[PDB]
Amino acid sequence: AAKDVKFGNDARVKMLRGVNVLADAVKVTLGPKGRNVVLDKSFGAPTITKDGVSVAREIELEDKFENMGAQMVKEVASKANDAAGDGTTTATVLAQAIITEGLKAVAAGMNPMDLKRGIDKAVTAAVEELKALSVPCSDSKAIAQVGTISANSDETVGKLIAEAMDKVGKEGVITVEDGTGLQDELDVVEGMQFDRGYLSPYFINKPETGAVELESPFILLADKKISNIREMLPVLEAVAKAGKPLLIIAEDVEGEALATLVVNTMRGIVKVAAVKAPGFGDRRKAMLQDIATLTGGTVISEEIGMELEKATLEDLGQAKRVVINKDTTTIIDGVGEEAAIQGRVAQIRQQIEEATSDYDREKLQERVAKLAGGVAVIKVGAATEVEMKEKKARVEDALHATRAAVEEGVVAGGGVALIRVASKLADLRGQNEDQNVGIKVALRAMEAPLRQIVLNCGEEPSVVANTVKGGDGNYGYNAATEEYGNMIDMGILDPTKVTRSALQYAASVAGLMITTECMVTDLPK
Amino acid sequence: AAKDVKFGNDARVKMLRGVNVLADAVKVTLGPKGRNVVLDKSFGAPTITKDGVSVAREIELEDKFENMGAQMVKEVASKANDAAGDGTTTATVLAQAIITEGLKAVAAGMNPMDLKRGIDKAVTAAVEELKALSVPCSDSKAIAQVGTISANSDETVGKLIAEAMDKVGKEGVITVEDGTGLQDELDVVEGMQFDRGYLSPYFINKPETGAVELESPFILLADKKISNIREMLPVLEAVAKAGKPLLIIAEDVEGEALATLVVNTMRGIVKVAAVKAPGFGDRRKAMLQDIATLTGGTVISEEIGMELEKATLEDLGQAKRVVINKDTTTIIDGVGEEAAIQGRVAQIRQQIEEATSDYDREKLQERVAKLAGGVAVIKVGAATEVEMKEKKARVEDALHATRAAVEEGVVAGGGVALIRVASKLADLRGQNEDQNVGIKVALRAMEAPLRQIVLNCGEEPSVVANTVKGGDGNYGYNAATEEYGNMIDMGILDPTKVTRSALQYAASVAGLMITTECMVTDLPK
Amino acid sequence: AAKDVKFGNDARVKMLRGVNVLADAVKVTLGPKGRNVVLDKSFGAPTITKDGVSVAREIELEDKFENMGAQMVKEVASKANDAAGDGTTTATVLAQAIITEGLKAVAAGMNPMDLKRGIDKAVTAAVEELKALSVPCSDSKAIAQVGTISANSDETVGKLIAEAMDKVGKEGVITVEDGTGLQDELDVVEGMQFDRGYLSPYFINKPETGAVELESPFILLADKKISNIREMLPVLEAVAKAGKPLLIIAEDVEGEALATLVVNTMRGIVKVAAVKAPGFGDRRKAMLQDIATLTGGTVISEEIGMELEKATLEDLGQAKRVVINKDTTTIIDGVGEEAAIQGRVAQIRQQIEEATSDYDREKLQERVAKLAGGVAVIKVGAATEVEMKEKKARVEDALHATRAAVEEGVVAGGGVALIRVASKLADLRGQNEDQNVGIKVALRAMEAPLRQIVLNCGEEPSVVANTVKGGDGNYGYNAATEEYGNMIDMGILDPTKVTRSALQYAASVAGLMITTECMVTDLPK
Repeated sequence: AAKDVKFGNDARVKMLRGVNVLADAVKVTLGPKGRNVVLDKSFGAPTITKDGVSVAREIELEDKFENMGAQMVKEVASKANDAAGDGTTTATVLAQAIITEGLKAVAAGMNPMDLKRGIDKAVTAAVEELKALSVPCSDSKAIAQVGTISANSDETVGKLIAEAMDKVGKEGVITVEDGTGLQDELDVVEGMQFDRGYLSPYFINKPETGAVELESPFILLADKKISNIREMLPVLEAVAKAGKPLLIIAEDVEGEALATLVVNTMRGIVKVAAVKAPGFGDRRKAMLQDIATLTGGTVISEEIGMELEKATLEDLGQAKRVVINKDTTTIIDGVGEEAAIQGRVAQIRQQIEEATSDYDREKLQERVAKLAGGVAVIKVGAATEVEMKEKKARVEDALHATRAAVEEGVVAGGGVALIRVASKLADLRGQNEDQNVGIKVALRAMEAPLRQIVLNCGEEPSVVANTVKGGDGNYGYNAATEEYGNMIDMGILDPTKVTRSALQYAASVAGLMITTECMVTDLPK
Repeated sequence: AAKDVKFGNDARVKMLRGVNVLADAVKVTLGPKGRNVVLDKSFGAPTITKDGVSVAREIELEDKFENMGAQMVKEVASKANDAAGDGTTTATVLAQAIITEGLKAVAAGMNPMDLKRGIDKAVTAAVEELKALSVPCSDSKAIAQVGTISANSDETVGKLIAEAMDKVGKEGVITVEDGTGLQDELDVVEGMQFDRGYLSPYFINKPETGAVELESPFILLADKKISNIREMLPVLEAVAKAGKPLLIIAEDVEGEALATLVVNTMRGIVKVAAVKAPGFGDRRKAMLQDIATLTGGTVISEEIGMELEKATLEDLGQAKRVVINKDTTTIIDGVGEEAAIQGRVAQIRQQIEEATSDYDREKLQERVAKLAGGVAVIKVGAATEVEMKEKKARVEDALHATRAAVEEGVVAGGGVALIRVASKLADLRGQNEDQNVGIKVALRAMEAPLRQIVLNCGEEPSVVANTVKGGDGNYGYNAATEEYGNMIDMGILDPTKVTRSALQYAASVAGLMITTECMVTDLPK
Repeated sequence: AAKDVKFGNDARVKMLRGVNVLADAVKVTLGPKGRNVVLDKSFGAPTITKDGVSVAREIELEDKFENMGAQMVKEVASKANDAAGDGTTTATVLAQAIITEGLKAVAAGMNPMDLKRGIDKAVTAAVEELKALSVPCSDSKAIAQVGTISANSDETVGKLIAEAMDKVGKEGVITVEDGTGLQDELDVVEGMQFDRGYLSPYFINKPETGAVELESPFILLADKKISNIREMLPVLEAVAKAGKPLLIIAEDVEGEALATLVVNTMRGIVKVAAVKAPGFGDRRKAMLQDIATLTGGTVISEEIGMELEKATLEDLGQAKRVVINKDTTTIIDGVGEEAAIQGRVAQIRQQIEEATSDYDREKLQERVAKLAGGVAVIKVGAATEVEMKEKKARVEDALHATRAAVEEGVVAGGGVALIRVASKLADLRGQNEDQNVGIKVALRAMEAPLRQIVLNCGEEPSVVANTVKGGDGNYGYNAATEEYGNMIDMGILDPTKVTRSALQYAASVAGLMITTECMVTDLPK
């Protein structure tokens, strides 16, 4: 259709206004004295939340240009939460800060490209300074402390996570499930996890987590692409009876076929969910088999001349529970016989011997680790269905936090790590004055989080920022107690990874917007 | 319906405004310091791109006359990218330049026809001057260098392309595919390629490339036109089962029949794609047979009295992969027996002997070259599905660039070749003063690309243009390093063919618009 | 009345717009390729002029805030012309440049006060650099060259001015008058000149020069302030008859009395003009007497008990011609007896002996220099009343130019001195970044004059500016011949004083505007 095209300054102010609505809406929730945001609902009572992510999801503006602005930072900011399980709100306020000043410099006639180079240079320096400030979290004692802090001071959760990582390693698969009732349970079972999300939402039956959860599902492994859903009918009908959900793991499930699955499972007849097979090329055919052996299923490939129409329930794999993400699938408690699974592991370990390469070797180790490592299952305690669901949430979060802390350590939270890191780059310079401004723009932005946190407390940002900068190390401002001291000792910290991702992702979208000269959108007509 | 008819000056200003929106939106991306353009989407997050072609595709104006202006240059500009795999954006800014000044001359009362003659004379002169400036790219050493520069300094790609051309000649068929995983692979298989694109989009299952890609497809060769899709049913049902895609190569597939194919393959039942048989007349019946032998299929012609209803899967040809373009079809790895294929080649080679003509001789050689030459298949390396897809893209582009460089050489990029070439035509004259103005209009326009590139860098076009014109040879301005020197040595160049096509195509649509006196479009009602 | 009060940014944009109308209207006349500006008249034919000063005088804007903007630079810019007889237009374009960028920096959030300090620092540096660049003009050979260049290459004028300065010194009083017909005449007569302008316009009878010119006037010297014009009547009636103009030199002439004088001389009855007595305190009573002796008049002071009512024509002084300026009064050819005048000089020279101070000594020398020095009278040649009036104008201008050149030398005109001077201050720095921006703002502005001159020629400013900056010394661009070379040798120069004043006055009003936060004006109601 006819488009409305905006340029330079007009385009920029629109974007600015868009992110201002987004950021302004979200940042009110930042910090321990964060405010409530009321999100309306089509039917029922409004939602009252302090969850910056929930607010961000609801933001859509009427002005198409302003909306594009909001949707852009809204998008990369979410990339942060995906990478470290936290930081979107931070990334959002950081973005507003860089963009606001960056755009001012542009309007003042400064070179957009040089401004961007400066911001980027400052960010790289800052990330290094961040690694230096970072404190390790390698032993279970630390792992537990961090988990406890994440679970809102619940030593139980901290303990659980530490025990779980002790069982499968701090890089091992760990899942959480509702408990059988009062008292937690930690079990390691035959399972696996690969990087492939649902082939479309709709399959999502747990919107709170935006996840697909199947119970006692069959598993169809097909080494091919599915176009004509007719091929499936005979098998789907079989799965229809037996009343069990079905997970389709194919090379791919195309539009129409996928549409059929969504519609039909949505009508109660047959519950299905599909995801692409892990990896590509040859390591794909191999992994598809691993899952088969792990779940006791039979891979159905055209090469050998097998057909889907002739596939029976006996060809299907099986597991007690599968969980599908926006980009992850995890199979829990596969039926596969330990004899076959363990034997399969043996075959792969010889491959590693006969391995005439390091790459081919690393890939084989990855597979055994999956097949042999299993899956740690944390079953959250209870005493009333409500508390049980609430604790399960804290555990899930504490888990993501701990996982990140184990990868890159921790740093002073409350936004002081960022302001501390910037205070050290006071002499960072670029190749020209525009680049210098860019650097100052970024460093100045790194104070946004703290300042916002302080503003929410009803205090004076300039003063607290001034004082935190005055000290060094992990000396900061505890927004909760409204007292200064060592942020780590006071137990106020963020995984170095979350702060890093928030900053890099913010700096990314900000740099893109600052170097945008034209916007195209449909005419409001 | 009732039309709105505009004339002379009114019609012209409308067109000018239309191309100004187009060009202005697209040219911001030009050069190494090109800016981002944000393209909105109906669902999801906006697209942020620096790809002039992507932006152009989205441009459609509300004012019908202004829109016709945009669609016109938008159309011939794309012809450039088709001819040399690059240059649309350049063509677009060149068109804005010629049109803007050309229209000024017209409003000043100058003769449109003489202005056009002058522009054309200047362009012809410029293209010759361009050939002179051109440096050859005939040996694999050069082929590799160019490919490397196109792949963004990836010697790997350069090497691959050079090896591929060494295998099938620099005028041979070369295709790229996803690899089996880490490490590239170059294979020559039985294949062929003819000049016939898809019989309609929709078949397109790879919009990124606007191509049709079928895997392990059957191939129906029918020496006739298909009207009643009923004739097909028996065969389509057969292809329906077996679950394999089908490529229809007929004399033509008419409206309704074609419609049916699109609808049904879009519903998952049977994947089809059709294209016209190569060539016309008698050399058509021959080529249709070559494909048959190459793919082990049987041509179905009415002449011999064969019927489509009685055609079985066994009559169908077969290949591992076929790729259809906007105007090209390439068959990869045909099943045809080497005994039959090679024997077929023998028959055609005797034809060349018994050839009582040069034309008839050239046509026969073309056929054997296709049948005997095969197809070089480059399988892009890997290590993660993402990097693999990204490298595959660079290879595909590098390939188009190298192919063009092999045909006509290279010249100083960054827009300096054009400005250099124009600096030499300072004395070019026409038959009258109007024609002289036309010549100056074109020469002046040839500076648009460089000037724009410089403007995007935040520098002064007048000065850089002035300096580049002051020197000679391939002395220019490296927009990346923002330093002067030899453009070729600094490795900043464009295939002479891309610069030539960009200019000729721009000059074409510009000449047409300058000589337009009336515009007709539907009433906005 | 009720006021309309504007603040910060709103106030600033208004001012900017106001000076933009002013500067934009005036700068089109700058340089040898200056354009014409058409100024309308209430009755008659429009005025077509290339005189930046004439255009400036006519500029008054409808929007009160925008108007205040224009009136401010319009005001200090004229101060330049007053100080060096030239430079208002330059000062105006310089002001637009500094203000435009200065305001941008402010909107970008930079400190107005620091920006102002930087501009000022750069200007001080630039004025010193200007003195260095300056070439002396001390001997009559130079004096003549400069005058010739100012008179538009008329060696005659140059010769005249040189002869005149040789007669009374280069710091002596020189006046120009219409000639007796063909062939110039240079004569030195008894006369004097002091720093006191007309007590109000209206007296002005030569608007072209904004001057008051009386022929064979009487001169009333009254050492008192005149309130009741009644005191005058007896004397005015006496001057009424005799039909001679009258110059009133009193301590002051108050409103009503002054009003009466304007009205009555405007009705044809008695021509009068009044100005304040020179100096103040005691040196005032002395100087008043000098004028008396020089003009053969009697000072009328109340101290001695004299009354104005009892003053007769015999008490009045007399001279052949007096010329009154906006702030200068010069008496030409006083009737005073040489015996009395020369004797008076003797008395003052003994004062210098008995002088017990350097100050008191300097003041006494000043007086004798006036009394003893006399006044050089240049009577412009002729051959037709028209040419005579036109030459008289060139002489008057050439005179002002030469006078200034004799005081501070000359520098490369065509705007190159300013751009040259700035090219040397590339490393000038302040105390903080804001101050540095200020310095760059000023240096950048110093290019405005040249750039504008080049733009009027239809050339590319960026290029010519780039080239002039590339060289050194007085190497510049001759806008007339449109060729580079030594500006002084090519005879294109400006008195160092004019360039200095233009820059300092521009920088002054610009600094004031940049540091303005509130504007108050009457409501348009």
